[PDB]
Amino acid sequence: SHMTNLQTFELPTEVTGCAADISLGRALIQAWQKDGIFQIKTDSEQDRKTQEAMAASKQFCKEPLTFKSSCVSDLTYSGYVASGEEVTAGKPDFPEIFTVCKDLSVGDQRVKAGWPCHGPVPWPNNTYQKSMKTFMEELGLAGERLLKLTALGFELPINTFTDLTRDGWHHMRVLRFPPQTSTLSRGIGAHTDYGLLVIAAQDDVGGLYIRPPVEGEKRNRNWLPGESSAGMFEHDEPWTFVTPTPGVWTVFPGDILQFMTGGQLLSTPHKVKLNTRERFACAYFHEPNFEASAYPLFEPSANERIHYGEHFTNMFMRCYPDRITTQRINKENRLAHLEDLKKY
Repeated sequence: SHMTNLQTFELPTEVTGCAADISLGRALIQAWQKDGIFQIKTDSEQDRKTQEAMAASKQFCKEPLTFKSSCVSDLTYSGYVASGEEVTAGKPDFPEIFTVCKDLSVGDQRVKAGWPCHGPVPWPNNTYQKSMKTFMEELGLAGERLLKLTALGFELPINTFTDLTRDGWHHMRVLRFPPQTSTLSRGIGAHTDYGLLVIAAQDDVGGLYIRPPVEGEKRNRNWLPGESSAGMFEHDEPWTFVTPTPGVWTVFPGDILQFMTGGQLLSTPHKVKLNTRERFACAYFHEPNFEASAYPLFEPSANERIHYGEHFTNMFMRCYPDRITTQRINKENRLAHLEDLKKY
């Protein structure tokens, strides 16, 4: 690996569909179809909000584990996930995570109704809250830009994707990857992201590798059971090292984008190698509304849908089967609410 020098793009503040916007949309699709990644050159305001988000993450992770473990909720999947790095000998590597989902109080009608995954973020403090929320506001504006450009690049109506993302279930993994335990550390294995669009930032430590599309290489459809992408191609070339570069957000298509484009776009496989020092990163998911359904754009004859809320809920239930959030959902039969949603 460590060969390629990826391009960075500036996005316009607004995307209207002029010729330059269409061209940019073409460049975005081509970057994904060739490199699996699209780097956007952020401005000083975008980059100040990234840095303060990282600073809040660093200060929080220095808190004692007892406090950090208290930042959990039984209504939402937002909050702390321990890495287990202190006792990880002979076991896989995991990052230390704080998840930020839509921050909804117990006064919100969806929470009162008992909808799965709806609840308030257990913020460790309000400075952390403000940093993450204003970070994610800027990330969401870029997500909207990118979704309009994507439609333009496929010659679709400019609002094809953004029609699904009003009050979208946007969420973010605030990540700290521990230092390697030895030169033989495996790191976090190959995987694809389950969502629509991923915008990621990282510090200067480095460790993310991604797999570009490979001609003649069949990709699993990770949103289906029996076709998991976990670990696939991890030991096969090529993997592109996502070199840390100041003032850059990296953008990848997720499983949902692969589904909606029928494989014209592929969910970019990721793997993370642990470095000699801790590595801080943020992975922002720009998602459809919890009540929105993805659908195949180019198969007008296949009446197949992926209800996003059910997709998210089933995803986090299976990744955290023992978390209090998952327990409460089963205890109070909160999935019954999803069946009502799906029968619109």
